[PDB]
Amino acid sequence: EQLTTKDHGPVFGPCSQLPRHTLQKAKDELNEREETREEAVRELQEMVQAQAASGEELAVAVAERVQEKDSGFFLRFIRARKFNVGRAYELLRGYVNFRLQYPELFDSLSPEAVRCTIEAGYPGVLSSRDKYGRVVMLFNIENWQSQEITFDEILQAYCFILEKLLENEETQINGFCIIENFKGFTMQQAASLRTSDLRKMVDMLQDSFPARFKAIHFIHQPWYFTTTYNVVKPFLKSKLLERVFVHGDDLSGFYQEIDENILPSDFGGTLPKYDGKAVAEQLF
Repeated sequence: EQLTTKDHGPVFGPCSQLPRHTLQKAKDELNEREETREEAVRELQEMVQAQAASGEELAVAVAERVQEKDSGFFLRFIRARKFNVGRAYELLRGYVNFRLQYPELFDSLSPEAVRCTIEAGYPGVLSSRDKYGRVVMLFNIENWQSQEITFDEILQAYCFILEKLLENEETQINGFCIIENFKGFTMQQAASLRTSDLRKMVDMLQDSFPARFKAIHFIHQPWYFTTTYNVVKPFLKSKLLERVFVHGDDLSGFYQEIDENILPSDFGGTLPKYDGKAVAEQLF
């Protein structure tokens, strides 16, 4: 403990120094400041082609994609799998396979139409970090219409946001956190959700991206939220299922994990209404 919300660096912009005992926090997940990082990428890079040498359909496609990638990129998968070369490659397999499982998020991906979804605040990105230093994700279901914005467009925006925020080294070491504001979650929206869309989102959150989702928060959800929850519930692994938190209207243990002071007005915070325009501009 003994850490404030301002004891951390910035989001969005790629980092510079690794201080604030986050490098020590990194060391607390099997990291060493020394010769580890350098060769680990090399050991992975060597592994990527070595397993592709067997002529396996996926392993080749894996080596096909990352053939033109930088050293920092491969280190993401190392910091994601607590510095384990084997585990890191398995994540990379699930990484590539995710694009193969779902091409509707990476095919005709025009960056011009994506920003329009981000500026709509879907999903939202808190410009500040939590008391643990994680990128707090935002999503307000109130007044959301599926006919205007597809569930897939959200994930497309979700991916791009994840693709770029993981440049920041402190994000890789601290992780992420999503806030789901289900105040305006009507039964009309409940039924209009496709089960395949939920699998699509869960397949993202699990074993695909080098991110450390450390908490999921649901607020102001109705009495019938458990209906949708129990359908997703089988999709979740034990690791993530235990990281999902439902509060309702009793936020007695909510404003400890996520400080109110850094929260928008949309999420019971002191800050003004979430602005998707300004956040999207910092991206591009």
